[PDB]
Amino acid sequence: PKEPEQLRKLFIGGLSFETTDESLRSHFEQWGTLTDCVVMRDPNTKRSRGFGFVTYATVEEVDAAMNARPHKVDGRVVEPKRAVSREDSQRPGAHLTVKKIFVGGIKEDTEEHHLRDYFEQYGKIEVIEIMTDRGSGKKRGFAFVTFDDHDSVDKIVIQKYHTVNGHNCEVRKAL
Ligand SMILES: CC(=O)Nc1ccccc1O
Repeated sequence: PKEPEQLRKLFIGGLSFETTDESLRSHFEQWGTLTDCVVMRDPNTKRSRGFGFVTYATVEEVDAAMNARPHKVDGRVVEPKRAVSREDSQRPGAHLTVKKIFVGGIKEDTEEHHLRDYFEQYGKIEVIEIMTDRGSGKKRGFAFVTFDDHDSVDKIVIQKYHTVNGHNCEVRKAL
């Protein structure tokens, strides 16, 4: 069946105030079937709030849209982000826009190439830090991976599971 709708939505910030439901749809339909497309407006003035959202039919279409960034919509470069699927209890509905993940549960036998070979298919990697003990140099069993862009992290933390070097890993957004 269909992927959950929350995982098919893109919040689009930085809209031109002239962008409409129709012009936002004409732009983003280039990368897939849109089941929803709305510009947020003031309830009294109808003036744009400067953001909106689009819902694609599939997650692959969301990927296609994010891979086609930067998006210039009605003359303005906009800021698409996947919808918050797991929120911070203290900042409900806020996207924590970061480029770095914590990867835990990798034990002492996981090396840099294990992490790179796995995570490079989510995005362009800039830093891999396998954490070692300050006193002994022994591996501590966790790592940080820094990407060049936040959408890689968003794709990663949406997954229920990550298997790296045969280990079932815990992955979360970092700093
Ligand atoms: C807190 C936060 O930024 N959550 C989030 C955002 C995008 C995709 C998945 C997520 O869990």
